[PDB]
Amino acid sequence: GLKINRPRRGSMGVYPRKRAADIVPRVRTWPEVNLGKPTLLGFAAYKAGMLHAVVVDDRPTSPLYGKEVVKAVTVLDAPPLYVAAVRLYTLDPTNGYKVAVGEAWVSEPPADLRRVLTLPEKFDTEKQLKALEEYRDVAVDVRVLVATQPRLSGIGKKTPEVLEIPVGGVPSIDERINFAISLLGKTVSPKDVFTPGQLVDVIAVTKGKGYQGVVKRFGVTILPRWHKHRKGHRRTGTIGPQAPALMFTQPRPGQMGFHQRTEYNKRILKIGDNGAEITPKSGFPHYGVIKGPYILLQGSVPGARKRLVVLRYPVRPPKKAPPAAEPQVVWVSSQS
RNA sequence: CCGUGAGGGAAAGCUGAAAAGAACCCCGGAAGGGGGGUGAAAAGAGCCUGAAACCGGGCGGCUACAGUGGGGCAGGCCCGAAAGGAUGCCCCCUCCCGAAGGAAACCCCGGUGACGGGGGAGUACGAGGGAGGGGGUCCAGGGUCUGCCCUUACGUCUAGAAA
RNA sequence: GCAACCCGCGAGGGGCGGGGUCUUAAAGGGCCCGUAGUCACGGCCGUGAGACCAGAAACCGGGCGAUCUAGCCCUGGGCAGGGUGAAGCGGGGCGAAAGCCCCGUGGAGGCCCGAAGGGGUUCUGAUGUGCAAAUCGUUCCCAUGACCUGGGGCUAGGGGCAAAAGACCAAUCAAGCCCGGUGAUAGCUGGUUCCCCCCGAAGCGGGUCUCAGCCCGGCCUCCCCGGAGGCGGCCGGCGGGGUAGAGUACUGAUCGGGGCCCCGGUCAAACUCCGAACCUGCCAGCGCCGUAGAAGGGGGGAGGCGGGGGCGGUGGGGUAAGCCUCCGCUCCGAGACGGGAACAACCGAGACCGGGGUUAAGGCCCCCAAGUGCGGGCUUAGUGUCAAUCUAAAAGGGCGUCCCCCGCCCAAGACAGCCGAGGCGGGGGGCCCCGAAGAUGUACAGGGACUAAGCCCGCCGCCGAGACCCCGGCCCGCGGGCCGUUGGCCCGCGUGGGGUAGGGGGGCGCGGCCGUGGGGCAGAAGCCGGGCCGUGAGGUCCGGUGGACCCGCGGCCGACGAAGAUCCCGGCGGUAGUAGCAGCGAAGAGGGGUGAGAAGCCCCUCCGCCGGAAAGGACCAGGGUUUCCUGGCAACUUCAAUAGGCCAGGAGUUAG
RNA sequence: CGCAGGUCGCAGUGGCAAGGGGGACCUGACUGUUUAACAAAAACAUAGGUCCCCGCGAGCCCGUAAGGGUGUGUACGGGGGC
RNA sequence: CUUAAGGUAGCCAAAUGCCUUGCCGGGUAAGUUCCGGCGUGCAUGAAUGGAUCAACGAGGUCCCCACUGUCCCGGCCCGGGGCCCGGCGAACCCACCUCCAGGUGCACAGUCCUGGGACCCCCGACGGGGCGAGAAGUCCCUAUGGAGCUUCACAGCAGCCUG
RNA sequence: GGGCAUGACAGAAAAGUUACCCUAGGAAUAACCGGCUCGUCGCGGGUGAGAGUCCCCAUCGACCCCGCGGUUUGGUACCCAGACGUCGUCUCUUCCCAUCCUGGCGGUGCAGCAGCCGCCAAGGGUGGGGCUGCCCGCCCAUUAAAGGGGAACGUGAGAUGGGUUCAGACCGUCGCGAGACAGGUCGGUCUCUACCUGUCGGGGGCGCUGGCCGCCUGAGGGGAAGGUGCCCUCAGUACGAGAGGAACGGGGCGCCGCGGCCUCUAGUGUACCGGUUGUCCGGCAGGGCACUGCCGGGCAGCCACGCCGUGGGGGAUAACCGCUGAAAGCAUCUAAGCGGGAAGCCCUCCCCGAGACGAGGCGGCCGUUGCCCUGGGGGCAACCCCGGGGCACGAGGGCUCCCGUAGAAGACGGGGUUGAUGGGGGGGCGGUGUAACCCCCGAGGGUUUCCCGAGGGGAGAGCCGGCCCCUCCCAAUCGCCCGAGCGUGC
Ligand SMILES: [Mg+2]
Ligand SMILES: [Mg+2]
Ligand SMILES: [Mg+2]
Ligand SMILES: [Mg+2]
Ligand SMILES: [Mg+2]
Ligand SMILES: [Mg+2]
Ligand SMILES: [Mg+2]
Ligand SMILES: [Mg+2]
Ligand SMILES: [Mg+2]
Ligand SMILES: [Mg+2]
Ligand SMILES: [Mg+2]
Ligand SMILES: [Mg+2]
Ligand SMILES: [Mg+2]
Ligand SMILES: [Mg+2]
Ligand SMILES: [Mg+2]
Ligand SMILES: [Mg+2]
Ligand SMILES: [Mg+2]
Ligand SMILES: [Mg+2]
Ligand SMILES: [Mg+2]
Ligand SMILES: [Mg+2]
Ligand SMILES: [Mg+2]
Ligand SMILES: [Mg+2]
Ligand SMILES: [Mg+2]
Ligand SMILES: [Mg+2]
Ligand SMILES: [Mg+2]
Ligand SMILES: [Mg+2]
Ligand SMILES: [Mg+2]
Ligand SMILES: [Mg+2]
Ligand SMILES: [Mg+2]
Ligand SMILES: [Mg+2]
Ligand SMILES: [Mg+2]
Ligand SMILES: [Mg+2]
Ligand SMILES: [Mg+2]
Ligand SMILES: [Mg+2]
Ligand SMILES: [Mg+2]
Ligand SMILES: [Mg+2]
Ligand SMILES: [Mg+2]
Ligand SMILES: [Mg+2]
Ligand SMILES: [Mg+2]
Ligand SMILES: [Mg+2]
Ligand SMILES: [Mg+2]
Ligand SMILES: [Mg+2]
Ligand SMILES: [Mg+2]
Ligand SMILES: [Mg+2]
Ligand SMILES: [Mg+2]
Ligand SMILES: [Mg+2]
Ligand SMILES: [Mg+2]
Ligand SMILES: [Mg+2]
Ligand SMILES: [Mg+2]
Ligand SMILES: [Mg+2]
Ligand SMILES: [Mg+2]
Ligand SMILES: [Mg+2]
Ligand SMILES: [Mg+2]
Ligand SMILES: [Mg+2]
Ligand SMILES: [Mg+2]
Ligand SMILES: [Mg+2]
Ligand SMILES: [Mg+2]
Ligand SMILES: [Mg+2]
Ligand SMILES: [Mg+2]
Ligand SMILES: [Mg+2]
Ligand SMILES: [Mg+2]
Ligand SMILES: [Mg+2]
Ligand SMILES: [Mg+2]
Ligand SMILES: [Mg+2]
Ligand SMILES: [Mg+2]
Ligand SMILES: [Mg+2]
Ligand SMILES: [Mg+2]
Ligand SMILES: [Mg+2]
Ligand SMILES: [Mg+2]
Ligand SMILES: [Mg+2]
Ligand SMILES: [Mg+2]
Ligand SMILES: [Mg+2]
Ligand SMILES: [Mg+2]
Ligand SMILES: [Mg+2]
Ligand SMILES: [Mg+2]
Ligand SMILES: [Mg+2]
Ligand SMILES: [Mg+2]
Ligand SMILES: [Mg+2]
Ligand SMILES: [Mg+2]
Ligand SMILES: [Mg+2]
Ligand SMILES: [Mg+2]
Ligand SMILES: [Mg+2]
Ligand SMILES: [Mg+2]
Ligand SMILES: [Mg+2]
Ligand SMILES: [Mg+2]
Ligand SMILES: [Mg+2]
Ligand SMILES: [Mg+2]
Ligand SMILES: [Mg+2]
Ligand SMILES: [Mg+2]
Ligand SMILES: [Mg+2]
Ligand SMILES: [Mg+2]
Ligand SMILES: [Mg+2]
Ligand SMILES: [Mg+2]
Ligand SMILES: [Mg+2]
Ligand SMILES: [Mg+2]
Ligand SMILES: [Mg+2]
Repeated sequence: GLKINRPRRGSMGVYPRKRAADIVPRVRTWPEVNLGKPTLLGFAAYKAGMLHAVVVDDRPTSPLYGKEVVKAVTVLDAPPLYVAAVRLYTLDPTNGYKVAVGEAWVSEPPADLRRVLTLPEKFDTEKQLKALEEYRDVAVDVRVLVATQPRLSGIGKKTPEVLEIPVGGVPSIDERINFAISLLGKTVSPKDVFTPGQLVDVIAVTKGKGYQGVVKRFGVTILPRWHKHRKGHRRTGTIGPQAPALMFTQPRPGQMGFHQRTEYNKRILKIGDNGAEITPKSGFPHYGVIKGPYILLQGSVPGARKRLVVLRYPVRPPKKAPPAAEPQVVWVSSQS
């Protein structure tokens, strides 16, 4: 094998490293959470920028407990989501696949939805709800179809993004259906979904970097004593043994970035109502200003500075939950 | 024409009987193109005939869920004027003869049984060879494609070649 | 003589005898004798000649070369700047003398640093279908001298020249180049061109400066002579033999017992009292072949003189080998086809063409034609899945499980801890388990999968080749017959029909000639496509194109047939609208004019590069009109063009 | 060429231009020469040392020969080795 | 004693020591190299030159200081290639042209067997495979093949000496 | 007729050397790799003399014997001489298990701490240096441990080129000699524009049973996405005569790997600002060139030396440990049944994903139509059917346009007047460092103290932004296209 042991260069768990099929993250997994009341299990927001904050450490066993520590934070611009439709799911008896059985739309969808959808002038919502009720007894899951409101964000674009977010919180399917139907035509604000201090998972398409070489793409070494090597140094030496031929595990140049990634256990530090208190006087570089609600996340988030980011309840939460009390954010670097 | 030199050294034939060598009109910057002329024939000065490779266009067949070339059988689409048959070919029916070979239903005897034996029966049938009747329209041949079956480029030394 | 066959004569053939001659004292022996040659035409082969075609490195003859390079000679040119500081010469200081010390002056050196110039170290940099058949960048070495450089001159091939590397002597040097000897030779390598039909090998023995060659035999083929016997099989009569086994008796080896002997035991390629199977000699018979020609003999031509697989000789050797070296049958080579998953030589089996039928090996759950066929038993490990090539397994352990045999106990007081019926041990067999570990991809050995669709003992039917049977067609060998015949046709018979090298027999095509008969401007040859005929080489016809020659038949002759030779010459592709048109320290822009057309030609403005020069001034050799003017753009310039060292037309070089 | 004073920068040989230095061993004394096109060297040469053939009509070498080189020279010389 | 003598002065695990990374010191955290010693030295030694390094070195080597993108360990930037457009417009190579696995076979298959896959076409990149391309293998052997060189080979010819 | 001789004996008269080498050929024949073989090499098993205080088998294993692997070396000569690039290293990927650590279990001559031995197990780890051309090996400091093998001795059309193994040269030795040595030593060209395939990423189309939009599903595919240490407590406790000295559980944090991100810090930053050298533009100011002239600072962007995330569980199992339990009145983990049991396998988790041809589900939008020109046929009286073309209707889509969450080309995303998409203008925030003008100070000198003078101070900064906001002032225009519609059968 190798002359000297060392781990392989880069992961093959993200193979193939192709461009994401869609700029909007498509979430595969939604957790089962018992909150005691029905609620959406996720939210969507626009990444605005990064700052750093002075946060009091509230972990009693932590060596920094009670101290003020500086943490890098990510600001999300989070205008309310507009609920456009409710969809019901059952299980196909032939194979156990989850299958949509129907959906009910708001009668008068907003004009901006017409930029992406082929809609009638009016939906007859009552008939659709009536038809939906026939499938109540075979329902296993209920999701709402939400549209973003980018006009209320700092981006200012008009074309919205549309995605499904399930309703959870209680084990009873019927109450989830009743709660989802009550949301038809209404908006959902981040405070309706999350509470400050809780953990969330974040899913987004990462920043694009175009075609990149094998050194940057996989972390292969530049050939040591770089000047010695004819035909270049930013490369692998060989591209394989004699057999098997080029395998799919061989590092090769290609697209780097613009992939969908999921990161876990990011703490929500603050959910604000008015973004003027967090927007720097210069504005967020390459983004703009935040005028409505915002989410302050501890740490970094995948994606470029205008990407739509999906937050969900965690699917791998740690054994010990964070403290119930809201974290104490003393100061943020965008302030005086 | 090549080598300082001694020396070395190619390729390259054909308008038409006659120039009758293309007047004249339109277009083009021009080479030239279209129309219109000459001649038995463009044979048009890049000049007899004008093959193949090769490239363009048209036509026939195929073409994005199916692994390629060759052969046989069956079929689809297309061609099938002449030089081949059309007294053809194809289908049906009936009749006769028929090599090697050759059942079945059913009755009887045996075996646990797979099956064997006597009769039915050297029958029904059977390559092919003869005769007639009804119906149809091309048949042969060719291009290409599909299905099924078969199939390991050539030349060579070698004990041994798809190597 | 019915025939069978017997008898006589008996050319040719065979044997003797006789004769000529040589040798010898002679006998004996050698050669020769009772008839056929010679000349020609065609063919095959040998030897020479270039000798089927292509191919060396070489060697010799006579010439040509020192514009390159090596050396030397004659006559010209060049080397910024700086540093060090020899001999010699002054002054001062110390000092008793000698002398010593300091400072200066001076300007030596195959001295030092470093431009020009010369050289060529490193990056083992760039380039590596290059700018270039040796270059470029960078870093380097020398740079007043054994220094660098121009012109002229000398030394020439077995010779030169060499501060010597066998360097260099015109991109050529462990012996130049040109032409000639010369088509050098090659046991070696490559190539060697139409069809059908008949037969059909070999890699063995001997000799060889022989081992990649060749010759004489074996094996093939064709022809002729000859004339009745022959032998890959079997039975018998009469013989030969010394292997397997056996023995341990001769020659040897070797373990024990008993008193050099006796008894028991272990052995032998180079031991043998015995002794098979088996092979082999003669005779008789059988069987088959043979007068449609046995034995034997003569002549022509070979190929080949590298073999290989299976099985058998424990062959002999070797740890073993898809190993080396012998002996024998068969098969591949030179043999199609069915089965084996594939697969020259394992099994089956030998193929002219078409069709029908039946079997062989092997198979019958699906792939896949035919059985989810029949009875019994075993295995629980997916063990395994119908011989070999072919992908596997040992010593050993296991009552795991199925089974067989033996010994002992129990006569119901056995085994196990009164109860009541079987119990304990040994030996063996079947299947399976452990022993059992590998490298790209699944219980691999064809795949699916199967608890039988596995294994063992038996059984029934079916499928399945080109084999075997039958029908039709074709061809062949041999024999017979007919026909005025360098040939044609008919009949009969064949347990006739594969074939490389090679031998033998017949036909097709191409160019010409000698004859004969014809076609063609109402359309020859050629060319494109098509129909028909022939097993085939090929022939013939039709439609189109073309524009003047051509063909049938008989005979004769060749500069006579291509798919291939890193073949030759020409043309033309894919590659591909791809590489390159970057790198070496300059580059363009605006406006106007000309013009069919302008980023690029002409004019101005702006911007840049050289300036002890890849760039300004002069000029030798070499080049030879490239100079200048006018006009132009088919070609030429790595793009464009109205430009040009290009093209056309004209002109131009003045000397005491 | 020198002296005194003032003064700025991160940097005053400001760009350009322009030695890294020291210790030791092997080896050839040195400068020089070399495999044009894979070897620049410790190889060749070298000054110096030493030996040999030679008194010139010599020694050594070239030429078929006529003749020639060393030699317009002469042992403090010519030639030949190491 | 053996073909005469019998390695002297020196020098050394040497560019010369196989054994051998010899043994002991130095230097390193760690030293098969290097330096200093040691020496019956496989096989050192005197113009075949021995010992010997001042000066010199594009010679070969070890150590120290300084220094740094050599490295830890990679990042960003600049000019030209690159990529795209316009224009010009080749070559190498080429029997035909090839998805993967495990087999089989002249023993290392694109083409054979049994499997596993694949909608087709196009662009960029690379260099694992095509036993990739280049060059009738220089290695090695064979040939009753060469060339040049050597001498105690077989011969021969000059040159010199001698009658 | 006898003899004189060829012993290489079916009869030439015959020495070397080539690494300066050349030609013809040979896989008839060596060297590398491959094939066969496995003596050798490595690994496993049987046996049990003997050692182990007693005690064969905790640990060993004499004398012998049975095997496996293809990993050393050899044997052979089957393929390849019109050629498969010859050692090592670098880089990069994968596979094996006969397991060094990490997970599980057992034995011990296992008190504890350690150690030794066996079994399951290949998911992950197995590192940094010194010496030598190495490979191997020895050594140093660490470490959980610093395993071994295969892939044409993996990988030179990827590199490197130190050794080996060309031509030059030196030494020792051998040879009369030229020369030779697989003994040492110094020097000594690493060629190719990628045709096919593969791999990695990026596009166009056709299909999915009329066209389209949006949201989903999940067959299968990929994954190591995580691995592994340390400290405290337990506790100076258990154990132990002492010396010494654990563990489960609980708490905290790294190292290596993977995936993101740019707030901080660091790098860069030929946008930008300033200083300054030489020269040129007459001087000042401003500027060219010195290939950013050099130097300092530096926004955005990119980036690591920076920051963030990176888990437990469930199921069936392996080695095995047990329950009940007969065969076999007892006993027995096993024969039926049952319980427990690994970093391994599967799922959970992350990525790709309907070309998943059984081409899927859901909701919605659209089409399911007409007219014109022309050719043919039927009966001709309209008419109807068929061929070709054109136009209209029509959801949706594209080009053109302004751009950037994107980007080699394509693609993707945003905007397009019902509009803040780029620019301009104003404002915010930021870089540099304080322009011009004016006033004061200035070492000293002179037309004497109204001039020169490097420079210092004040007020004012000045220049600039590939960032944010606001504002229609300019430009997102004019336009060019694609598009289902119909039959037939099962
Ligand atoms: Mg290099
Ligand atoms: Mg013509
Ligand atoms: Mg016809
Ligand atoms: Mg007719
Ligand atoms: Mg051969
Ligand atoms: Mg062979
Ligand atoms: Mg062949
Ligand atoms: Mg001859
Ligand atoms: Mg000769
Ligand atoms: Mg001569
Ligand atoms: Mg000259
Ligand atoms: Mg000098
Ligand atoms: Mg070099
Ligand atoms: Mg180079
Ligand atoms: Mg190149
Ligand atoms: Mg100098
Ligand atoms: Mg030499
Ligand atoms: Mg010569
Ligand atoms: Mg010669
Ligand atoms: Mg010649
Ligand atoms: Mg025959
Ligand atoms: Mg041969
Ligand atoms: Mg007999
Ligand atoms: Mg015997
Ligand atoms: Mg015996
Ligand atoms: Mg015998
Ligand atoms: Mg032989
Ligand atoms: Mg044999
Ligand atoms: Mg042969
Ligand atoms: Mg077969
Ligand atoms: Mg069947
Ligand atoms: Mg055995
Ligand atoms: Mg098995
Ligand atoms: Mg025959
Ligand atoms: Mg004739
Ligand atoms: Mg041929
Ligand atoms: Mg040609
Ligand atoms: Mg071409
Ligand atoms: Mg290019
Ligand atoms: Mg310059
Ligand atoms: Mg230019
Ligand atoms: Mg200048
Ligand atoms: Mg100058
Ligand atoms: Mg000049
Ligand atoms: Mg001129
Ligand atoms: Mg002119
Ligand atoms: Mg001219
Ligand atoms: Mg400089
Ligand atoms: Mg020297
Ligand atoms: Mg050279
Ligand atoms: Mg050199
Ligand atoms: Mg010397
Ligand atoms: Mg001396
Ligand atoms: Mg001497
Ligand atoms: Mg001594
Ligand atoms: Mg010395
Ligand atoms: Mg010594
Ligand atoms: Mg040394
Ligand atoms: Mg000596
Ligand atoms: Mg010496
Ligand atoms: Mg000596
Ligand atoms: Mg000396
Ligand atoms: Mg020198
Ligand atoms: Mg182009
Ligand atoms: Mg095989
Ligand atoms: Mg191939
Ligand atoms: Mg490409
Ligand atoms: Mg050859
Ligand atoms: Mg050769
Ligand atoms: Mg010979
Ligand atoms: Mg002999
Ligand atoms: Mg190889
Ligand atoms: Mg070998
Ligand atoms: Mg062994
Ligand atoms: Mg034991
Ligand atoms: Mg081996
Ligand atoms: Mg061989
Ligand atoms: Mg081979
Ligand atoms: Mg080859
Ligand atoms: Mg290769
Ligand atoms: Mg090659
Ligand atoms: Mg194991
Ligand atoms: Mg290798
Ligand atoms: Mg290479
Ligand atoms: Mg390679
Ligand atoms: Mg080297
Ligand atoms: Mg070397
Ligand atoms: Mg060498
Ligand atoms: Mg000697
Ligand atoms: Mg390349
Ligand atoms: Mg998976
Ligand atoms: Mg990272
Ligand atoms: Mg900077
Ligand atoms: Mg100024
Ligand atoms: Mg200037
Ligand atoms: Mg500049």
